[PDB]
Amino acid sequence: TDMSPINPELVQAVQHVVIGPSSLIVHFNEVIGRGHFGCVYHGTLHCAVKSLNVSQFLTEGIIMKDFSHPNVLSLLGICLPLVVLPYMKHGDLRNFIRNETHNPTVKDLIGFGLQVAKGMKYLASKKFVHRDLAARNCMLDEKFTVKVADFGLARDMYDKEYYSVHNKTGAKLPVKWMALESLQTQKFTTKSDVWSFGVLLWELMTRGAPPYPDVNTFDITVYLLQGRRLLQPEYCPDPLYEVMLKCWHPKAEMRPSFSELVSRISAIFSTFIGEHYVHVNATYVNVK
Ligand SMILES: O=C(Nc1cn2nc(Sc3nnc4ccccn34)ccc2n1)C1CC1
Ligand SMILES: [Cl-]
Repeated sequence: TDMSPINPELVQAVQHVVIGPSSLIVHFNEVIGRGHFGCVYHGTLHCAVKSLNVSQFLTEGIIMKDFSHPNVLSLLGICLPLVVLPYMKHGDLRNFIRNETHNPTVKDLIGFGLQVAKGMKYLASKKFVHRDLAARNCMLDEKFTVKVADFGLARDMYDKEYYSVHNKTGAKLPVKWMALESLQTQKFTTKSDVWSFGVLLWELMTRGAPPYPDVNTFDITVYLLQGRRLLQPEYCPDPLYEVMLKCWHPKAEMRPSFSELVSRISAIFSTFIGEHYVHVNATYVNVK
């Protein structure tokens, strides 16, 4: 790639994941939101219930139930195809930071970024590559705990705006979040998740501005290969921007591990005291 600029076994195994039919009330009248592979509804077990369009559904549930971490969205269970997830009071992280009625500080936003890094450190330790890390795909609960979501049976295209169709393969991909090598090969790794995490940090510090306005296709590759990266946000401290630049290192192997990112971001986080309010950039308001 160009990196220089130019079944009894499965049935017994799924017992601890399955929820009984009469121990789950799905409120189909109350719609939370729409995805490409299923609609999400309110439910009582209080939870979020995604109704999808069989062995793979059961298998995917077992793998997902094993992932347990405070910064990763847990699976409460499955039902037969219903995916029972914990309800996130404050919705997705992007809409939360964009909301004009919220008054985040620099500390708050770096804190959210640290939480995501902890979630990804856990997932990477399980050899799980996310492939679509972005603020829209993380969620926020009633204690403002950030949960990396949009994986396993919860995987979807929740905002169709930010997925572009590759002209040869037809795969709808989040090109603005993708590593330079993934744009060229459509292969994903933990090191490409790190690139995406860098873009997510940029989203946090811009309070949810779209990365690279008007560069929406795989021609982002040409743009990047001119020798470009996302600019430093006005309220992004210098050390955090240095971290973003490390996340976007041309060589995948030279990018920091999520372990390293948790370390570095924890240090930067600890220097702030909640005195710097982050305001939205006038040139990004209403921009898609
Ligand atoms: O909408 C609200 N709460 C809410 C919505 N969901 N949606 C899901 S489904 C799902 N899984 N991963 C993602 C990633 C991004 C979007 C959806 N995702 C799971 C829990 C949940 N809680 C509150 C009213 C603001
Ligand atoms: Cl602050």
